[PDB]
Amino acid sequence: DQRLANEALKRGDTVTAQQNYQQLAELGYSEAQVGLAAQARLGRLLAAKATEAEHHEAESLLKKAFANGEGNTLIPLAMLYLQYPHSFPNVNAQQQISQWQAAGYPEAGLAQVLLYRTQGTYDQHLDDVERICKAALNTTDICYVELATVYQKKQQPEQQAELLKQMEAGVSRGTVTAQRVDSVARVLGDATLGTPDEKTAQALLEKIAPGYPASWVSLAQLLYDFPELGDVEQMMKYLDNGRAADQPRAELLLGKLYYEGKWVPADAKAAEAHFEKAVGREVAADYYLGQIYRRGYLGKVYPQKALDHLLTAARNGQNSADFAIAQLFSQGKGTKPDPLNAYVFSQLAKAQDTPEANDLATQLEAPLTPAQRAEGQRLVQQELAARGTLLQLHA
Ligand SMILES: [Cl-]
Repeated sequence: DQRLANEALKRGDTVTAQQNYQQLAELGYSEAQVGLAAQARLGRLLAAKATEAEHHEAESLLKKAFANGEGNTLIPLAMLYLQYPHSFPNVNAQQQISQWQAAGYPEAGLAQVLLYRTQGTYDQHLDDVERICKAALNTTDICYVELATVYQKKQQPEQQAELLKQMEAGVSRGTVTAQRVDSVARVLGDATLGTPDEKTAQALLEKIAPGYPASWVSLAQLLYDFPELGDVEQMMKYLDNGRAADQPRAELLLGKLYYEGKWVPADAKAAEAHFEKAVGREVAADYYLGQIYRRGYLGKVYPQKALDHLLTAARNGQNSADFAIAQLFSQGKGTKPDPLNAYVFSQLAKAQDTPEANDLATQLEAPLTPAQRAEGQRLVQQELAARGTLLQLHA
């Protein structure tokens, strides 16, 4: 039935677009850089708002303002196509972006880079990235992050030192902010990108933390990932600096420490205490509080709390909560099993697109009859709809 399958696809663009935003933000991209900043204002508001009517109203509103020399319309349009392709059968984003590059539009290369990042082909075009970004570097500060990424994957130490000096030189001249430097540093401290320059990442971070406090968290997180160049003494210092600056993520990582007890003696109620303070400021809090209640870590197991907090996180964009809610309903260990919910949530976790999620979704659909599967699939979409359709503060 290509009727619903083509409905499930449009709702899959929706969860995938949210994840792409979160990953671009984590990486350092500003809202301007990801296309979130008359027909111009409107067509842009709509594209990043939405129903398939708004996606199409957005396209046209943008496509027009474009022809009429309205800057800040190309990135917004490219994101629309890249984030909801199943809403645009008429378009082939890559060709569209290839046209704009040929035309000479300044923001084309950036659009082209957002392309490799959204579709997942980055590693195949490190050369094209390098080229696009060397040319836009003095006009698009996010390119410092992309070149540092390239020089990390291409394992090119020399080019990185030149880049870093260009970046420092720009700090001196006032053309580079502390957030860029922080982002570049986190690139240098990414064991995933190849051969990390952790110490350089540290030198960079320490200079900027006093005035860009999110760096205390980056520093703490940098020790966690390279445990061998700082003591619990430091860790706890960077974290204190973080707590003092009012950085909710400081509470988050601190509670994670007492949760895995690999840096300090595993302590159950302390972590809950710490994660609790990030609740409402960091979606992961709800997720880490959900695990504790699922694994019964506080000596005992609390089913309804675990679901409650795990669902909240899943409904707020947490890419791992649905997977967990699946495990909660299947592994027993305190929680009575429920095959249907297990399925529905392992299917929702599939949308996050991970082998782990695939591997779990096939095991949990195995127990269902063809009717239950169609029922559960009915629930999957009902639930995705609700998320799309969607506060209170303490003190
Ligand atoms: Cl990457």
